[PDB]
Amino acid sequence: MAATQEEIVAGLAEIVNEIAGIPVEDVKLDKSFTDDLDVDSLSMVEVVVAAEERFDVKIPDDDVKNLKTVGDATKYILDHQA
Repeated sequence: MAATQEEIVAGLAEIVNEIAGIPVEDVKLDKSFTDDLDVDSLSMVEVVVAAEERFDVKIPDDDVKNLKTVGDATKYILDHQA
């Protein structure tokens, strides 16, 4: 189902908090997954893929490691959302 930036960000934030610990309000399209989120390529792909499918979007598993920011993910999720 189609969710916009803040909607999907909330669901994304909630889930990255499971991986590392960026506050739900701190989750922005400007903070880097690898840097700010302090997440690992595997780590991000694990629970953040669990985050993609929960809104019903389609992105390749490994592709989450390609996005260096949480926001880069979101916009890609926002482009490829169903």
